[PDB]
Amino acid sequence: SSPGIWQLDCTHLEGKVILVAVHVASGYIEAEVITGQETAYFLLKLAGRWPVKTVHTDNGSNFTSTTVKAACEWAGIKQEFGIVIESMNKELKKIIGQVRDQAEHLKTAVQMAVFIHNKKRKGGIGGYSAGERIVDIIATDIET
Amino acid sequence: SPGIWQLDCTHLEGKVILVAVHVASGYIEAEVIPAETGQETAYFLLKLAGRWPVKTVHTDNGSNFTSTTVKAACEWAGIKQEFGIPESMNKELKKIIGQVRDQAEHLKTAVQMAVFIHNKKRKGGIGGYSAGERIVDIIATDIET
Ligand SMILES: Cc1ccc2oc(C#Cc3cccc(C(=O)NCCOCCOCCNC(=O)c4cccc(C#Cc5oc6ccc(C)cc6c5CC(=O)O)c4)c3)c(CC(=O)O)c2c1
Repeated sequence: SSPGIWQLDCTHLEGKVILVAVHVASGYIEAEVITGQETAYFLLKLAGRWPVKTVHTDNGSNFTSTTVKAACEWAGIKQEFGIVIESMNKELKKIIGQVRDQAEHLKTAVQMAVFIHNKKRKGGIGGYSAGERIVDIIATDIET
Repeated sequence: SPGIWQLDCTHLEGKVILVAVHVASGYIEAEVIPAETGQETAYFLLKLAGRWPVKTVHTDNGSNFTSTTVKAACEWAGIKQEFGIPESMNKELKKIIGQVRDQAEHLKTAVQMAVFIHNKKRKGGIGGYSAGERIVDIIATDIET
């Protein structure tokens, strides 16, 4: 339920690395091609617009980065180890496939792929998209 | 004022800060972008419209109308561009950056630090809702239809 849990993981394509944050409760994601500085900055930018409370990671890299440790402290985020995404860096890989032609730089193509994911109906028809649903989840938690 | 944004450039430490403002909420998003308005300005908006609903984008100078790349980005993402930007958040954003500038090496971070603060403060102490609170309520509301 919690409106501010996320997962974080990397994924590689065309030699460059793609950091991916997924809001678990909704499936809304954000991504970017990238250091621990980069991730720290990435997280700072993310915490600065969504409720980013706890970040789950599946390896130890992030718990060694000084800046990251400084970012979470500054923004008030709990790193957690432990844990949807492998089912979801493959869709992103799929969508990036259909757009890579449209983009000079890989980095535009990811954001295109991001665009698609958050805008399309999660159900393929009717209901909400992920971008709508994250907003809905958050709206319902403040009025608490 | 559902998906209406306003766009502007601000300057400090010999760098260019692009600033997107959601009109009805005061919600802001910014980034360090080149003097040249073009590819990276188009990239900024693509990411922006991936995060939020973005239908219209106002400006009151011609820079955003000079770039082939920006025109395609708005075309690709379904945005509308309109001249005339009918705000001064740049006044207080620079104040906060000045406040938090010591706590980071890169101006970049300080900016995102200031962005963070501007969008999260109010309902604070009393207040009612911050920009970030306001944008979410506006959007969640509109989706009702
Ligand atoms: C407490 C705490 C917490 C967290 C923290 O974190 C950090 C950090 C950091 C850091 C790390 C390393 C470098 C730098 C840096 O100094 N950084 C300079 C500048 O950085 C800003 C700019 O960054 C580069 C972005 N550049 C682009 O995006 C780009 C470039 C070129 C082209 C394009 C494009 C496009 C595009 O768009 C389109 C849209 C639509 C369509 C149809 C087409 C297109 C196209 C074209 C295409 O089709 O391809 C984009 C900063 C700190 C800092 C500290 O520890 O004290 C910190 C501290």
